[PDB]
Amino acid sequence: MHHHHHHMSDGHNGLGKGFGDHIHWRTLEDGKKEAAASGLPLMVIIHKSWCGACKALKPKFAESTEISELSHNFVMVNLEDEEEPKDEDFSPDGGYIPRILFLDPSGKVHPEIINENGNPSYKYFYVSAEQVVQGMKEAQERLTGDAFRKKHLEDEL
Repeated sequence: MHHHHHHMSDGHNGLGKGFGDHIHWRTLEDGKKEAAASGLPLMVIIHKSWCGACKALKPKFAESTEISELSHNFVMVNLEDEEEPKDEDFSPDGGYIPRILFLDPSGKVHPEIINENGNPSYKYFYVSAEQVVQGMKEAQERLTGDAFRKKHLEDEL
């Protein structure tokens, strides 16, 4: 912030529209408004330069036809250089440019949830709907309702 204030532009905004359909790009608008009631976290998938998670998803993630309905589990967001944020929201526990990022219901990216099915030196990196779907069908049960943070924080008794 310098002096003026910004809120929204509403006009140009691209997203997951060449891989599956409506999944990791539903948008924070519908994802947040709904993430409040039902209470579901988001999966901000970001990809910059070349990007393989977008090309591989096209032929296979195109299978997300079922993932189009599975979204009832939660909602994600896909951004690119067009709206590249200025924080870990694009790359937390890594240096790539940009990869998949799971975050808390509200839009708070955190290196807490990655792609366990990914490579052993990338994690967040995605290259197949098969994995993003297991991480979808999984985190959707634990990541939602703070059911991922082990269990409790304290008690003493």
